[PDB]
Amino acid sequence: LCTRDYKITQVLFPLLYTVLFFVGLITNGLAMRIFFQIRSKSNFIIFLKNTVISDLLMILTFPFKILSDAKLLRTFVCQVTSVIFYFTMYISISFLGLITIDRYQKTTRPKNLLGAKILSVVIWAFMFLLSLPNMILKSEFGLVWHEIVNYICQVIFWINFLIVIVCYTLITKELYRSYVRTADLEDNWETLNDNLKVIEKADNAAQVKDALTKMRAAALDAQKATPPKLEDFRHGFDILVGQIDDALKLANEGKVKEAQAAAEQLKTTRNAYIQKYLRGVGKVPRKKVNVKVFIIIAVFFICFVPFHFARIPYTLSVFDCTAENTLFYVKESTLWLTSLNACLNPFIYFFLCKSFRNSLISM
Ligand SMILES: CCCCOC(=O)N1CCN(C(=O)[C@H](CP(=O)(O)O)NC(=O)c2cc(N3CC[C@H](OC)C3)nc(-c3ccccc3)n2)CC1
Ligand SMILES: CC(C)CCC[C@@H](C)[C@H]1CC[C@H]2[C@@H]3CC=C4C[C@@H](O)CC[C@]4(C)[C@H]3CC[C@]12C
Repeated sequence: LCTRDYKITQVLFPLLYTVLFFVGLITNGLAMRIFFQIRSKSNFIIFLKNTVISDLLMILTFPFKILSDAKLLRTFVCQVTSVIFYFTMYISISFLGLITIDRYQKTTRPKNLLGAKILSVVIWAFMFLLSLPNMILKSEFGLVWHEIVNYICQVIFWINFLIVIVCYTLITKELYRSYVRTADLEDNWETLNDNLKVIEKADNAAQVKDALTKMRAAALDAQKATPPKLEDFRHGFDILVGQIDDALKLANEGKVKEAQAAAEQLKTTRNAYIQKYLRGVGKVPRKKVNVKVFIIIAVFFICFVPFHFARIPYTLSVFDCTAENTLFYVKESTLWLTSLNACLNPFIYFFLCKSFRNSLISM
């Protein structure tokens, strides 16, 4: 009824999948060799470990899709392996949500290794006995069971998608907050030093009065942003603000030359000592690695987001062959992106697991 370019149907796609199959077998190959030469000492390494599996279960369905699509009984093994694939994909999606959570929790931190394995087994089993009826199969109980599983699967995606949205939203708000705090504090000090130069090269009392005002404000801002350390990180600020206040008085009284020299006293060795110490106390770096953590949301968005997003228009809202062909391609390519996950998961192991990257540095 409807015809498409076999250059794309029987060639491009089978090759695209062939790429994925190899690229995916090698990376997940040496991955599994690394992962069972690492003791499972946390939630994370454990969820990662399950990912290696569901990835190899994914790769091992590619050939049957490759040979079928390139036109090489022959049709029932297609229904089974595709079930195994769909099983595989929603497992990947489930663990990715857990990995998200697990990673999000370690970014709100300066009983497990046993419940983690159990939750894993729940994941698999609940997918398996949801994948069983589809490959168990006239009897029209099953083609309404398709609307059952298809429904479950939408919920599985959307819940884990929400998880991802929330966790990365909380991680983004925190990393932003952390950035602005440090950016401002650096600003504070930079203003202090900048308005001293202004003072140094100033004529009137108005120039001195203004720069000192900015300095006073910046200093007090710095002090606010720098609570004392639990171990003279409060008395120091009193000295610096003191000098600034003194210089301000001199500048208000009219004596600009004295003002400038009172200002200059921040350049004494002791005052600069104090400054360097107060600058020191201020910087306390402890933020989650940027392009390292976001890899997950990335992989999730590349692989799983499109297949589900693209469905909602033309699942919730035609005879012509271009529209039915547009749909074929959209579905088929999004499903390719889905499969790409088995190749993008090794990246998560690399960019986020210390021990993994070590074996990978070696073997
Ligand atoms: C726990 C795991 C258990 C194992 O899982 C399974 O066994 N699953 C059964 C198959 N299932 C699907 O998700 C099926 C795949 P298939 O149809 O069987 O190949 N997709 C659809 O049923 C479907 C329908 C649809 N429409 C409904 C009419 C409308 O006509 C206008 C089109 N559109 C799209 C769509 C997709 C991507 C992009 C654009 C559109 N998909 C996944 C879960
Ligand atoms: C389908 C409708 C009713 C919305 C339901 C969404 C549920 C399933 C999602 C949305 C936001 C999610 C939460 C987002 C963040 C956290 C904090 C983390 O420390 C543990 C998981 C937890 C608590 C998630 C659990 C699942 C959650 C509550």
